[PDB]
Amino acid sequence: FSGLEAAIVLIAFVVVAAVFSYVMLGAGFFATQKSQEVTYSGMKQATSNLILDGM
Amino acid sequence: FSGLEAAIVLIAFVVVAAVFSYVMLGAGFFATQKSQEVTYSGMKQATSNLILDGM
Repeated sequence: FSGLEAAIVLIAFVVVAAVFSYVMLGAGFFATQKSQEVTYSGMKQATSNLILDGM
Repeated sequence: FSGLEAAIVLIAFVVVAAVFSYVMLGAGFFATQKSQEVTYSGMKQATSNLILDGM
């Protein structure tokens, strides 16, 4: 049994990690960038209120 | 140790979040829509007053 083949796999473990890492970050930024949008809209929802002024 | 399994869980963390998010919103709208009803009834409680007029 040789670690030469272990290397072959170790790539695969690392690569799928990096890809998941890659996407999760992308998934994550979008998560964040979405989380920001709802917040901006959220404040804009309340503060965009319009009012009847006087009689 | 592989992040492949971490993904499996990451779904679960997200899903229960979305379901809680889903329900909390539903719980929340009802909270609001209830909070509105008591207000409408609240003003209607005071303003629905009836009066004896004159002798």
